[PDB]
Amino acid sequence: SNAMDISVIDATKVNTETGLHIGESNAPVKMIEFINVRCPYCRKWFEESEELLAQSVKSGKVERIIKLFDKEKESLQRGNVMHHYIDYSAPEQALSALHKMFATQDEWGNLTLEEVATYAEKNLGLKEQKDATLVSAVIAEANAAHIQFVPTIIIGEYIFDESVTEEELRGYIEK
Repeated sequence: SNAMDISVIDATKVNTETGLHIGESNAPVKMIEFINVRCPYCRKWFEESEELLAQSVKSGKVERIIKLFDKEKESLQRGNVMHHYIDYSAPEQALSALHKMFATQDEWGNLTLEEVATYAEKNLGLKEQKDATLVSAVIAEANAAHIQFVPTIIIGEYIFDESVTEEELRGYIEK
């Protein structure tokens, strides 16, 4: 859906500190991604951008800052559980985990919250490690920036979502 109001969102209120960092810390282009791993629109964003972002990260052009936004909507609460199995100490492994979570989204996305935890543990081999401060920091940051929906992707003043084309994404990265 057309939901964001890019005019209401305040891209000056987001930061490149909180969240999962993928790529070089000194990469010039900072890509901020508010996502929830149960969201199918976030799934679309992740799959359609996978190759371009992997190359951009590898080439040193882009650093991604992935902000796992725990959400209130009943369905997305399943994603919240998964967000707490992310190992922030091992970013490359965390990105791999996000990829597996998205690939299995329909399998765990419709389970009870307790069963999502069991799936993370038994089916994905993950360990619970909620960082309450980080979780709250992402919610507070989204609130400051008037970001209610996912995915919300921000590069500087440019605010977009899963509807972005790969040509448009290249355009935003290149300026």
